[PDB]
Amino acid sequence: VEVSRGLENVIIKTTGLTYIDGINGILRYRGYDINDLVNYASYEELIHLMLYGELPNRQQLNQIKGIINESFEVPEQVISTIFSMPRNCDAIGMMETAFGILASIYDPKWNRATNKELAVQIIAKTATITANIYRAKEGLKPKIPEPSESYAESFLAATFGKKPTQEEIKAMDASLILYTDHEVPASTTAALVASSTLSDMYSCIVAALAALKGPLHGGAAEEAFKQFVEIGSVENADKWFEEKIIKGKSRLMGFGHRVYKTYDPRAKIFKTLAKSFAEKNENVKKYYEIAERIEKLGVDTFGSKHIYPNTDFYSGIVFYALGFPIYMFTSLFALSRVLGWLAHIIEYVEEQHRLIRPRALYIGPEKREFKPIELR
Amino acid sequence: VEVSRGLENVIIKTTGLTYIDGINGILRYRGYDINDLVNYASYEELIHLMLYGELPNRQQLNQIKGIINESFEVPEQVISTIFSMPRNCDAIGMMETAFGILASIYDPKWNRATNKELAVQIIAKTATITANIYRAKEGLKPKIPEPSESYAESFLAATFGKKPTQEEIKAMDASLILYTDHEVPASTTAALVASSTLSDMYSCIVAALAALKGPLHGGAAEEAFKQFVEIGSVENADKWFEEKIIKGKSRLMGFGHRVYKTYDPRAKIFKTLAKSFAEKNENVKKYYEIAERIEKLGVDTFGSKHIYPNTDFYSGIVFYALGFPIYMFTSLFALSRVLGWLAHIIEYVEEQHRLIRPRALYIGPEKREFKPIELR
Repeated sequence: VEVSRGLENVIIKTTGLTYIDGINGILRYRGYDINDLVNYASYEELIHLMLYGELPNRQQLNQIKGIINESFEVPEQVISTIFSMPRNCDAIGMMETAFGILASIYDPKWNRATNKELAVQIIAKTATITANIYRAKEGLKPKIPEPSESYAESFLAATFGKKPTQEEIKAMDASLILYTDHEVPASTTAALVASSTLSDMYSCIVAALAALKGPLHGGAAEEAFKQFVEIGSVENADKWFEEKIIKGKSRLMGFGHRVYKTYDPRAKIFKTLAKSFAEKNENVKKYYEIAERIEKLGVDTFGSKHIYPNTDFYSGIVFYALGFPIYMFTSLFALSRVLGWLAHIIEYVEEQHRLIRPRALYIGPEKREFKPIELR
Repeated sequence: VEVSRGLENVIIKTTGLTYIDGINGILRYRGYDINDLVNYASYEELIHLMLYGELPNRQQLNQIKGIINESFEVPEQVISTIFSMPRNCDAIGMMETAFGILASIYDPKWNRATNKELAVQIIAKTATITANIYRAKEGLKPKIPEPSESYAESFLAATFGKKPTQEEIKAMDASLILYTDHEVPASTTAALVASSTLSDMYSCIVAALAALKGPLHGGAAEEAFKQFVEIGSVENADKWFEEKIIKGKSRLMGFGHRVYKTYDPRAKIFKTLAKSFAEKNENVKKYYEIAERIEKLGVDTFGSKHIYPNTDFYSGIVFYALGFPIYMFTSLFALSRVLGWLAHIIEYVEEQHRLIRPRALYIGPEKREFKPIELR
């Protein structure tokens, strides 16, 4: 059948946002190397870059921060609902629920004059919701993010109930930049489908989150890090890799091959972040050194011309090093990638709008005569 | 660059479920004409047809009813959250939120031994949720649906707190059949996109609902019906048509279709339902007679361009006759179409599964060197 499997070849839209050069292994947001953005900019500046199109001057940057800092509070029903949930609920399930309530209560209209500012407001509230989903699942009380010197600091402070170190803040800021956008996976796709009907911006995120909740999209950092936990020690790495992978059959996690020819540039930066925490904390070093050895084995026994660690291979270690339990890892992706979701759907609605409605190909039965039940 | 915008020519899957002949105006579910199903069957029989593939015998039909009747309960979090939201919230907002809570608390695994039975349970709870959304918005007390001789009766009784008449039960059962499936609109697309990541069934419905909440997909029954409310009386119909439609060149809502080039077979059946209610109720008759006259002017004007009454033209008058306020019309569509959503994602996951990841075409800025903030 002439089905577009996985929509693999299908260009669902154009974008001015993000460009992957898989051959040279370089990733750019709006023309800027992600290495420069991480090294010399910040999540707030990237927010302005993706939504408005250029890096912000001081005054524009201060306008971004001002919106964020006045936008952390969410409706009481969001918080009460989050904290009434059973504490073992999937964090993405809680997030999609939270965003349904945001939709129902704010129910923003689409409008060129305000879409960008709305997106910055949503980004603020995504921090509030993520931080308190952790706190809920831990059986703590709620804590709304408060204005501080950075978005990343405001988020971490609310999450953990104390002032983060400067190293923590920088790593978190880096992580928000690192996962802001890349390809058009099912979540971004779901968001675009919702935006094509002009469903409100919050509900477009609901759709994205609903797709991300699936284990073939969500869950990657979790599964990769769980390898290192199982291995337990660097001394154990070589045996584990032998009797699980080589004479095994179901394979290792956290390696890619499809997008980049040699190495994912994001993956490279997560590794450097992990490594930096490792020379400060023994438990982080233990997982980092395990990870390193598996990397060598995995690239050797599979060819370097082929595979590389993807972002998921070291991201969990950074997340762990920041204090986050494994059950938050996918949520920390969502916290970052929501910028890309927002930038993409605004791009679509304002510049390329078209209702999405694909075909099904009917097979299955030809016309038949109705048959009463006694005769069935 | 006029790429695959809208995905209109993309085949996203095959289906055994629904056949449409737009030339002769024929709709079939698994080979059976929609007229036979409405006239001689029931929603429970259609549930079994769509999910299991055939009309059920008495034993199989009793199994469907047994699952339904034991599955109306929802987590108390659902009630708590629904009833805590502002009474003016959009019903699909409230529904997408409710389904986020179900996904969080049930979090069902995909399993081909249980997927179909889980679908029936979800259909049970959709009635509970839709009934209580009505109740919340009217500041009424929650009420869970109870076992009864039929799904339509159980839904109607919970909603209005009163035993429905046999005509009401029959009209509701017909409605559930009539809107069960058709083409692959944005809601069905969003559910498929989520199912492609193996996101849990409830979250796949979450996704559908987020797409449905947009006014370019949801809201069609409401807008068509509101024409008649605005017309006010049958005597005013000709004046209104000439002013709004002929001179104002506005679109006649409830007319036209991408595939039907004759009368929507669904519109014929809704009309006959409306007709019957009209002869026993004066308020319904008022709107029916208005709708009749508009239909005549509409056909005279547009018939020659193969533009005819579609399924949304008469549906709202039916929902009105059943006692439903206008703000519930699209929810009642969701209540029916969920069978189609579920049938489609089960087909996809069990028989056609492929992770979905379309492409974006990069235009936008060439590579450029970082620019410190003082130079911006």
